[PDB]
Amino acid sequence: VGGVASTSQDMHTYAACTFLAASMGAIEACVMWLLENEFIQSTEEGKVYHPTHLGSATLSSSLSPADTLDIFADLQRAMKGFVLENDLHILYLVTPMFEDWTTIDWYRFFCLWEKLPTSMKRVAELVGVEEGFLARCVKGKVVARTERQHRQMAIHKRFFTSLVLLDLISEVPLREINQKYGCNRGQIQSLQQSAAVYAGMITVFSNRLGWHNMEL
Amino acid sequence: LDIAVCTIERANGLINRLIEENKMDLLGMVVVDELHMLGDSHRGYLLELLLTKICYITRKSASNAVQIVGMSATLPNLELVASWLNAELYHTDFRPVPLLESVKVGNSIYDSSMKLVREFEPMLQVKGDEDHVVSLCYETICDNHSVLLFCPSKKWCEKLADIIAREFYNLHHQASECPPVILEQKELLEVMDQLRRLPSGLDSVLQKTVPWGVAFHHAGLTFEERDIIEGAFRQGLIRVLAATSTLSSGVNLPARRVIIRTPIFGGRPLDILTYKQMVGRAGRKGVDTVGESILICKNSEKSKGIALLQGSLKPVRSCLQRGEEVTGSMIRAILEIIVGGVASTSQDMHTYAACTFLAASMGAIEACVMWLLENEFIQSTEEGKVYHPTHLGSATLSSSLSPADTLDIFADLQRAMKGFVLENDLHILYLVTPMFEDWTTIDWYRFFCLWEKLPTSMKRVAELVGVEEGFLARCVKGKVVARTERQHRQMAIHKRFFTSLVLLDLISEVPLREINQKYGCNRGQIQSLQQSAAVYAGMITVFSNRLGWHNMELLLSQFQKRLTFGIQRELCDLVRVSLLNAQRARVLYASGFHTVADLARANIVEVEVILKNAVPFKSARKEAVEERRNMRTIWVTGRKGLTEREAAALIVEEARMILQQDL
Amino acid sequence: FEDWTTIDWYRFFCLWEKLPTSMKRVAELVGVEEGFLARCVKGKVVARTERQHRQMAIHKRFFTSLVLLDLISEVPLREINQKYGCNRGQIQSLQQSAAVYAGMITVFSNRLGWHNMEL
Ligand SMILES: [K+]
Ligand SMILES: [Mg+2]
Repeated sequence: VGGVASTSQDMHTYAACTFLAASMGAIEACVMWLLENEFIQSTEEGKVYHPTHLGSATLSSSLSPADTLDIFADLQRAMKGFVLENDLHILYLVTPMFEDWTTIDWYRFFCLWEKLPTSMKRVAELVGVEEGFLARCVKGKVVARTERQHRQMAIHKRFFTSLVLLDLISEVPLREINQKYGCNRGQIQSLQQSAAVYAGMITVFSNRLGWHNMEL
Repeated sequence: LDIAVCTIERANGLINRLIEENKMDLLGMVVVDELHMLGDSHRGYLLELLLTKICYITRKSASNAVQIVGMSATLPNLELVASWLNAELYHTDFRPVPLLESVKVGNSIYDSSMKLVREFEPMLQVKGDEDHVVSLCYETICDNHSVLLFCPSKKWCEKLADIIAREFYNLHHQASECPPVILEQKELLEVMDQLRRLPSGLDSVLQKTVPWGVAFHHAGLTFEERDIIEGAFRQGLIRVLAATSTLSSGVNLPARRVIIRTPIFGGRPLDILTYKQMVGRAGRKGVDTVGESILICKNSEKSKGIALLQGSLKPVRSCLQRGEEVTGSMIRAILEIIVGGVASTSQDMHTYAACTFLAASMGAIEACVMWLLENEFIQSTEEGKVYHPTHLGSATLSSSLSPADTLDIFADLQRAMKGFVLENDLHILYLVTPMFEDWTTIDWYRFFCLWEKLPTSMKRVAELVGVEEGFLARCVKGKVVARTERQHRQMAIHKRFFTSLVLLDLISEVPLREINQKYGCNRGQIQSLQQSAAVYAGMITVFSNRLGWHNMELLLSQFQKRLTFGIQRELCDLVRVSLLNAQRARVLYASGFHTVADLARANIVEVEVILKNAVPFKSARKEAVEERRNMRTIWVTGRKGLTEREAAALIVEEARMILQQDL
Repeated sequence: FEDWTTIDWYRFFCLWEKLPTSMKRVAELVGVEEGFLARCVKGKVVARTERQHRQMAIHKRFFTSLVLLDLISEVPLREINQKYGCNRGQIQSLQQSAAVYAGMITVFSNRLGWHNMEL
């Protein structure tokens, strides 16, 4: 995408420069992966590889290609039905969930769930949050998550996090947020610096794809 | 400024601007043209609220204060208006050129008292309908004069302009060209070329007629085409102009002879005010000895024609009237004074009631106040009984929206924010698509055809709004409008979604000709629609800003400018230049000039060349003529004729002047 | 749970456009994205190595339900063959599979107390 390796000969030239080759195929497999997921193009001057819009967007956003796939689908999903009455749904799109920032108390979570206003419950449903799963978290500490489609866990963790970010930009004291959710001030501050960076990435990603309304 | 020129809607808002800022002291006087619109109009009622507000404010200070200069045609209750405004009165019947109102039945021409004033006999007979219409026009032209011919429908005007122009070709010579060789060969050519270099192009019928000093004029044409024809006729380039009732109320445009084709306009008998506006354009001050007016009739419509010649104008109504105890105009008038903060208590309300035009002719007010209370527009505090504005109140006033309309808008917006589509601009356009008046007669079968071909992203928006496919089918099969029931606002929804599609292509820079053929509406109706939606879009944006709806405001704030010029986001910067419209902005964008900054460093002769490329020609276009180096083929506003070179040089000069003011 | 035919995706996309609104609502409600149908015709990329790419089964399932719809609508076996591009052998094998599966889901709904769904 950067334009310093275009042809197929340049790829293996790069393979010589790696730390992996200093210790003394797979490269060709990665190129095909980029082809299968529309990240890169192949033209008929035999066999020259070029970047797509999805490619050029991913590079400028500093996003991982593995993560970009789920993000690209999720954004398209949000643009089909979007809630604008609060900032919660927007925050969800910029709420990072690639690492655990705290140990979430699920019973407390379910308690905040019932007390949650209707405008924010609509956002929860629109995302993937099922009340049945929250109950199955409190009753039994079954994480499961061995199955890949159990990215269902990340969703509830992500919605929990967006609530925290909502109070944070609502200028709620660090002490209230600690007592309300049950996380220390260290975990909160580490989270906001992570979400601030991620929010910039998703904004750039939306700008390079021409999604003006979403970028705005 | 010193003098601000406004329309009625815009003036009333500006007044409201002055109330919120207490800068009412800046205003020295108000001049009202066409004072007879105080009576009854779509917006004529705003003239009273405007004047009444001034009369209420000037009373609260009770040496010079605020002077009012009003003028109109002869009204029966004109003395009532002067007394209401505490104004001195003056009336006259003076007219520099005597008007000879007459009516023709067959060959005979009578005056208002049915006494014969001329037995008309056609100099050269031609075939057709011919109530001597062509012969009458010919007689006027031969005396080196001009004639206005008024016709009911837009289609008769074109048909008549065609017959007359066609016969003018045969008769002069006694048996789509260049204009004949006189002193004006250059200016007739300049007019057709100016028409050619327009977003509309050169009309097919005009290409035939204009070479022979003949043209038509109606609302079907764009505002730029009509500005050209009116100027051509006013200069004498066009000798015959077949127009509609649109021109009669339009700009000042006189002629020697005025002909009215029939007393039946739109299938109904002709209004008296319209008649006086048509026959009033007969007689050019300083040119003609007399002005002649001819109303062509049959024996059946003979009695109805005389009624117009002897008829007089109806008395001016208040437009604030009570069956119903409540009325729209009153609710709005009360909202402006309470929210604006010039009527707070209950005593002030009835003080205002004294200042109205309604009370000048010699309860309901209290009913309107309660209405504002019931719908959360206004507050009542326990210093007994003082009324205050709410957020919904203050928002409605700043948006210049009608309180009756604000209720449905407020609910609809809250509905959109619960589930909103962002992948296209259609859903946003729907929120700023105006539907308070019909802008065209929609062909439903065509609509259903575009419905099937409609992409999935836009069908989702249709469902999300209220558009049911069953109702579209029940429109094509049977022309049942129903709409007697109030919940049949269901009709407006499908009409509104149809309109938003048109606005979508419009800001997608789709040619006016494609949009006409695709939907089946003329370029006149489209242009009138976009200027309506541009204004409405600004209102909804302000309404969203005053309610704190930032996310919604953020999305809307880009469509007012785009609806105005009919452009995409990229051209928003170029169109700041006065001379740059949608087409010129695109070709300059596609040639490397994206911004004003890029346009100020620009070489003039290069801009000139790029402009030459945006023009529409009949042959698949786009002699060494060193005579066109001076042809003024570019039209402006308050215009001197501009050549393609001067226009290019003005654009670069203007671009430079703007860039410096930005730093 | 098994493939009953080799689906021609270009034909599928053609039936998609011609599909009435009542059945497009059902498609969206299930998981059928028009973008994925286009990415099937342009490139024969099955992917499906990733587990969340059960997305493939969904479009295959909706294609199959259309066939079953015409089948219980008493549409001739010959029309269905020409319309979708599958032989009469694959159709008949499919209906005997769906008849059995339909009974299972009915029993499953009855034992869970889901009366409205069972009905
Ligand atoms: K302009
Ligand atoms: Mg006047």
